[PDB]
Amino acid sequence: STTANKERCLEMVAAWNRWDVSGVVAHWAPDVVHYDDEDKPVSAEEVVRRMNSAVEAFPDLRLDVRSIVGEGDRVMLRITCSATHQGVFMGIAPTGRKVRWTYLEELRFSEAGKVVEHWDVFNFSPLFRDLGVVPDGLKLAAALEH
Amino acid sequence: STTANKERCLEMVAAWNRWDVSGVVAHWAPDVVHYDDEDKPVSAEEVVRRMNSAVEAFPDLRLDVRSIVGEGDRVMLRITCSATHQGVFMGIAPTGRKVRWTYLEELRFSEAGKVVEHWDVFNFSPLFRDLGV
Repeated sequence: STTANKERCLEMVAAWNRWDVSGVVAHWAPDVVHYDDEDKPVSAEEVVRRMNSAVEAFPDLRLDVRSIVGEGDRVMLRITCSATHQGVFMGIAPTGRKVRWTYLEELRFSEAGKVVEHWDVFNFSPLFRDLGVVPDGLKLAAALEH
Repeated sequence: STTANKERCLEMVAAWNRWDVSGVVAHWAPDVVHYDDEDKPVSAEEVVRRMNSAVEAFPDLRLDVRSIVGEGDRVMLRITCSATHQGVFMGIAPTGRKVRWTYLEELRFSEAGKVVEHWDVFNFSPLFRDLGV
């Protein structure tokens, strides 16, 4: 149901919060499709690579569910992210800075309750309010997205 | 009444697409609260100022609802905006380029179908990086 679907989404966020990427991936159908913010398919390979890099880059990554609504087979979330940049992120040498952004997710679920479709949207206001529009903000924003 | 809230959200997007900011505001309750990223209230006037600038700077602005979900008194929508950058926007001189950005609106409605709370309210507003300057 919708209720189970929402709880599944909280479980994936719980897995992110322990820095456990395969705990997240365990919720995907094996034929899951991942999309851009603009509905273009992104390879599973690249999605996982980005997730791994985030875990290595951000030892204290925290995902704060700010809102969550479900209907039928779909769920959407608004999540505030924060972290200290202490490991390499997508080739970017660690800066030591406190970084924040807003991360927006739409998931569609199969009757069996596995993710069949996933869309990522980012809002980077919090990143540039802080880091104040520096080269660092630009490079990090560009590496967090497809 | 989930159905009706969703329908109200579609009238608001149609109003944006008519470039009619007061058509959107008309859906607000007298005592609407607008929140920014940090849950800090913003004034109706600051919001309207910004919608007015967007409509002025991106005169061919078009919003496309990619999906919409309703639960209880809440609605979220995933919207893709496209426009050409024609006017100065928040001090950014125009490029004439086709520009594109996506955001998720998040609203709560009163029982009579009026917006009473709107979160991350400046999310419709493109950043300089979405404009490539």
